[PDB]
Parts: sequence; C-alpha cells; structure tokens
Amino acid sequence: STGSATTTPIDSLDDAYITPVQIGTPAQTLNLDFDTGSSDLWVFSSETTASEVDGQTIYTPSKSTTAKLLSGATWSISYGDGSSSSGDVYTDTVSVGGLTVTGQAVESAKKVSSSFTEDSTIDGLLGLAFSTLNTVSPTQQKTFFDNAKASLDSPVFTADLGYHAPGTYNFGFIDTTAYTGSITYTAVSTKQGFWEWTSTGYAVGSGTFKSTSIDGIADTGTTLLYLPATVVSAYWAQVSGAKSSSSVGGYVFPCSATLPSFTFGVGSARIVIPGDYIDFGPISTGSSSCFGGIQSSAGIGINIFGDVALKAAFVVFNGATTPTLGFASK
Repeated sequence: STGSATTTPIDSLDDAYITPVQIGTPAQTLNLDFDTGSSDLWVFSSETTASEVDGQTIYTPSKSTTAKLLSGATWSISYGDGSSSSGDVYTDTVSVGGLTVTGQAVESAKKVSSSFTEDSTIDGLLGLAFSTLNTVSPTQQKTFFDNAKASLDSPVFTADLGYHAPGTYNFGFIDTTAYTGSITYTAVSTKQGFWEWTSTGYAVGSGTFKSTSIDGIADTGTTLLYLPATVVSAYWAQVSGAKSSSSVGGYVFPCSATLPSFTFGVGSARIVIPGDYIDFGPISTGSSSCFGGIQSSAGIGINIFGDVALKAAFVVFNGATTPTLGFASK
C-alpha cells in the first residue's frame, strides 16, 4: 500500500503545515500537524474542555462506529515550545492520503494549552518520531507510520514541504519526480526516539564550507532551524544590523535586509536554504524588526532541523530495520 497527502502552510509565514486525516466511520476529517519530532496522534475532540476549543474541528468518537475506548489508557505530552495536551485514548480507523490503519490509537484531548486553543487551523498532531516516545500509559502505543509499515510497499515516508506553498507527505514510496539529482542517505540514531542525524557542516552565503559535525533532529513540527550558537552567530554576522534580542527571544534583523543563504552538509552533499526562507517577518505587526529563521539551540539541549531546513529538501524518513534519513535538493 501507499498513501499521498497534500500538506498546506497554516499561514503566510509557514509557521506549521496541516494535512487532512480521516478518522473514524463515517470519516471525520481533521487537519493535523505531522510532527517527526513526537510520537502521539492526538486530536481536539468532543471531550476537550469547551473553553479550550476555539474554531478547531473536533473528533467525536461516539459518532464513529469503529471507535473503541482504550480502557484505562491516558496520555500527557509537553513540547519543546512549552505547549501541552492530555486526555484519554480511543482506537479507530485512520486514513492519510488513501493509506488506512485500523486500530490506530487516537489520543482524545481533554485539556490543551493556550497555544493550541489559539491556533484554530490545527486540529491535532500526528507524530512520526519513534514509538518509544509515545506518551500513552500504561500501554505505550504505536505511531501511524509504525502501524502502517508492514503494509507499505517500502517502509518509508517522505516530507516535501513547500516554501509559502503546499507540499506533500508520501507513505510507502519515493516519488522520483519530486527531487533533482540523487538522494544522499545518512545514519540515524534512535537512542532519544528522534530522527537524529549528524550534519557534516555548513556555509553562510557564498562563504567557504566549514566541515564540522552537527548532531540534530529532523523535526517537521518545529518551524525554525536551531543550531549551535557559534554557527548561528556566524550566520547573523553577515546581516547588517542583526542582533540577538533577549526581549524578543532570539536573533532579529532589519526588515530592509537581504538575507544570505545557509548551506548544510549531508555527507558529501549540500542542501542550500535560500535567504528568503530565513525571513519570518516583523516581530509585531508593522515593526521594521524581523524575526530570524535560524536561532540558537543553546537553551534547548538539541539542534533541530525544523521546517526552515527541511522545506529546502526532499526528505526521506527510512524506517527499515536500520533507519536512515535521506536528503535531496528539489
């Protein structure tokens, strides 16, 4: 089997991407944030505290003939941005892009934090990291990808995120029309439950490439590129008037600037992030200070190749017995 679904930016900045997902029978279509940095499929639901729902589409298990309570199971998750959600669990049929999983754990939110309530466009998350990070207790549950894997033509999914445009998530096949050149594969450590890999270095603009190992995760659920403070300082030093603002919470730059590209290494290959991808626009409406798309990881404890980086590539998440991660230009 295979599946193919279009993923759409939620706003003009590409702050996140939503992908329609069919849950239940008859289908209830929710727009989920596919997140390769977490491992829970959770949704706004008929159980979510009413004051915490503001325009999201909800899953109502009582209207699904295939829903079953997963008795006694609860979940609770906290993300890197400080957001959180928790609730109970149903099993149900879940389809993405024509690919169907029966018996998928669908984590129904009873509570969500303010950042989720305030985002009307995101009806929940679909985690695509390793199932060892799933938060269901007392019986940990599998991701949609882990449940689909054995049925897929190839045990892979691919992320092809757009810059200010729709893109695609495919499951079970590699669309050889979707990228240029060849795919460079690189080793993955699953020790922390993430798609963790080591970049071979970076360049700023037309500058020389610096060979240096940068361990980090491929995380579709993170907007920005978070890298070591040395690398980030080297990038923003090339932008007149850029500075790190403790008041804003990261590097800002004049909105009049033209940003340089940023290149990262994948083995001997190179992925170039155009400068325009690094502009996240005014810090507040009408400001002439703009927020940078490359930020320090120093306060995180991990480097994160988020959407800024991933949308410059065609990315293969290879879930074979020995997982690997492939990158191609596009």
